[PDB]
Amino acid sequence: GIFFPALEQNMMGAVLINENDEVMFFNPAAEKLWGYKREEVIGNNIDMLIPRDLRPAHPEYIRHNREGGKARVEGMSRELQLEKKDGSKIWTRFALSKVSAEGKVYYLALVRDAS
Amino acid sequence: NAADGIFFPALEQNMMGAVLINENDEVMFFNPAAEKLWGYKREEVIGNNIDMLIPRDLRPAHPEYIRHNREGGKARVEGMSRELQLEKKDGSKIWTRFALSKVSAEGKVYYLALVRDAS
Ligand code: HEM
Ligand code: HEM
Repeated sequence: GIFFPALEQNMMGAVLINENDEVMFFNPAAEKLWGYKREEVIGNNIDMLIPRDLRPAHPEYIRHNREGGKARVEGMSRELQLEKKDGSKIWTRFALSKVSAEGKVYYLALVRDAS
Repeated sequence: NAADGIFFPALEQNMMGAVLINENDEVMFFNPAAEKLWGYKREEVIGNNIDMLIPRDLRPAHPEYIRHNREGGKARVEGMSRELQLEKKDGSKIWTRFALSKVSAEGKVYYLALVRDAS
């Protein structure tokens, strides 16, 4: 269809995760933001895409959002610091969305450069 | 068909509005997030031209913006992200944040504008 090509060729990065926080999607816009190729990210946990200073705390924020039930995600509204592979940091804007797909809970983070 | 997958429900249940148009400038997609931004139902937008979602003061210039990008090619390069004044159905105006993209599929050209509230 036109839905896979739309997110794949989106100017905004697109990081979909499944029920176990495993990255199932990582388009070329997200490859330039994070400095990771899609081969390095797919299958592994979300941990790598989270900054190292926020690594310990972030898994509890995802788990709490799943048990809540709420459709609309109110978190990650203002500018946040994305960390790349090489360690350098750029400012960004996340548009996080809960996605009821395949009888499970997902999360799509649409990211852009807000430098 | 597409609702059984993961990519349709990603854009359909996205917090950002999602307006897709095909090669003939006809809106083939209009999720519930875009229904609240524009004040239009999905039935009022699907099948109709793109100029209905453009503000009336920007209607003279917008058909020539789309036409130029189609003739350009440029080995494909999405476009841009900026803040644009959206005009609703009732006539009121809110400021937003578009994120226009260019998506080649089946040898045709489409455009997905991801919108959110910037007020
Ligand atoms: C640049 C990398 C990221 C950073 C720095 C980051 C940072 C944060 C922070 C600080 C919070 C807690 C604060 C708040 O409510 O805003 C949060 C919440 C959350 N994040 Fe992340 N995040 C990143 C990437 C992601 C990705 C890729 C996903 C999944 C696609 C994700 C999913 C979530 C979820 C589900 C919450 C819970 C929000 C809520 O309870 O409403 N994050 N993030
Ligand atoms: C709130 C309604 C909209 C407004 C006010 C608006 C405004 C504009 C403006 C001002 C430009 C010129 C580019 C610039 O000066 O930055 C433009 C270009 C363009 N617009 Fe719209 N737009 C709207 C909705 C849409 C939608 C929904 C689509 C299709 C999904 C679309 C497709 C395009 C395309 C393909 C271009 C050419 C980009 C370029 O090469 O400059 N517009 N629009």
